[PDB]
Parts: sequence; C-alpha cells; structure tokens
Amino acid sequence: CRYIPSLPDRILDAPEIRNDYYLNLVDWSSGNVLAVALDNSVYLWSASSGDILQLLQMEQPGEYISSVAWIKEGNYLAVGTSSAEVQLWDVQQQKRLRNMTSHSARVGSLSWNSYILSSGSRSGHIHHHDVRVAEHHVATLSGHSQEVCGLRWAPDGRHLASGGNDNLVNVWPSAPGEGGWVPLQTFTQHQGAVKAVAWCPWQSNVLATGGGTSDRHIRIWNVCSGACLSAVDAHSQVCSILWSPHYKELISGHGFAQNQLVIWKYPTMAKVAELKGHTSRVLSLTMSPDGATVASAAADETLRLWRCFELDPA
Repeated sequence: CRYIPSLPDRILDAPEIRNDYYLNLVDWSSGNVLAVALDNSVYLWSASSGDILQLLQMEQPGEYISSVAWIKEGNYLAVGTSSAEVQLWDVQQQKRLRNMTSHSARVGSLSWNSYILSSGSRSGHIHHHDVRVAEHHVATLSGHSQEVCGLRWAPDGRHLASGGNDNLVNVWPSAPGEGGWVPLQTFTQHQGAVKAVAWCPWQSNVLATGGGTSDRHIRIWNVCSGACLSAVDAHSQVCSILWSPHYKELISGHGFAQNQLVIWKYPTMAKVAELKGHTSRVLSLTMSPDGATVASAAADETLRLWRCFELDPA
C-alpha cells in the first residue's frame, strides 16, 4: 500500500562471484561497508563514500573465499576459506589478526555473538571460536550430516540456528545443557537444503527458514514450543531471508525461474511486492545499517541495492 521502487537504486559489479549455493559471500557492516568475496579476494565497498578496497587475496591456487561476516561494531571481518581457515581481519589497518584452523573442510557459514565467532563447515560441524583467547576453539556442535550452509545467532544471543544440506534445521542453546552440546529443537520439515535462516528482531522466539530447490518453502517457527507457525510455498529455491521492522515484513531471495526478491507481510505472509531485475539466481541478501536498503548478490555477477524499506518514501 506504499511506494516500493521496482528497480534497484544502485548496481555494483561482482565479477567472478562464485556461483555456489552453499556459500555466504556478502555482509554489510554496521559502519556501512559491504564486504564481498569474489573468488579468492575480498573487496570492501563503502556505501557512504563509494571507496573500494581489496582487503586480501589468497596466495595459494584454486583456493577461494567461502564466507564473510562483520563483527557487530564493524571494525573486524571474519573470513572463512576453502582451505578450512577462519581468518579475522582488522580492516582499518588492513591486517590479519588471526588464522584459526580447527575445521577439516571449507567454512561456508559464520555468525558472531559478541566475541564468540561461530563457523559452519562442509563436514557438518559448527565450531565456536573465542577470538580473545589463545586456544580459540571452545566448542564443537555436531548436529548436521552434510554442509552447514545457514548459521545465525539470535539478536538476543539466546539461541543459534543452523541450516544444512541435510535438510535439517537445528536450534542450539547458548550454553551446553549437561547432555553436552545438543540441539534444543530440530526441524525436519524442509525437503531440501536450508541456507535461509533469520531471526525475528522483535520476537525473540521466532525464526524464519527457507528451503532450496527440492523444498521451495518459507517456514516460520516458535523455537520455544517447536511449533511451525506458518509455511508458504515460494515456488522457487529460497536462498536468503531478512526481516524488516520498519513495516514488519520479511524479504526472501529466489532462483529459477524469476530470480526475484519477494516482500512478505508478517504474520499473514501476504505478498507485498516482487522485485525483479536479476538475470540468474540470487545467492545472498544483506541489509544496510539503517534498514532501508537490501543488497542482493546474484550469479549474474551483480549486487543490486534495493531501497525497498524506506520509512517516508517522499
């Protein structure tokens, strides 16, 4: 019922972006900098100044970047690699502070909870890293039998959600429950990979997840009771989901055939808009600090920036 532009505001070139569904290659910092992994390099783009930086480039051949994630205050960036490293970079002084090497396979997903960085791997394991201490690897969470492609701490820090190529969603506790590290909830209802994982910013217990091409559903959960609150058929893979508190909506990214973004009203899941423009499948979504703009990265080697959640479009 409001004006939503049908075209992106800006389009950034993303040459050589790796078209691998399971990877998480873009993140928009709280300081308004986009980190974008392009093959074996990471670029930073300031959305304020337009300045670009090539933060790093991997030396070894055939190696590639598999994930990026900014720490909450946006001055450090975690970078997971095909060679199973979780690197942390001080971007201001453009140097690598640590090269953490606990995983046995590529690190495709990352999520911070204050000074804890959690990393998910193609082996199906999740490691917690206390980045402040000598022995960084402080927990192993083992609840997936295939790649962990979705990993997300809740904004309140009380739960961690993980989604896997084994068609599984796990909700983990913030501390082990003296049965060891065991999920509080495990959902099997998706019949395809779950890369899309996102917590409701205004309801602590509400989680949204999305299934890949074999599944094509967005599901909303109450992680306390385990109940599915809602399930909707998106008619396409769902690669990412974000929530927006501006009008209480979610936005999802999709592939074949329309490669579109859909904005859904919460909780009715009424369609508010479809944003078309990409010419190959969307891979990731990330939100600006003011929440007005979503960046979508796609296999067409673009990032499109959509000002779709402006308060006061005028």
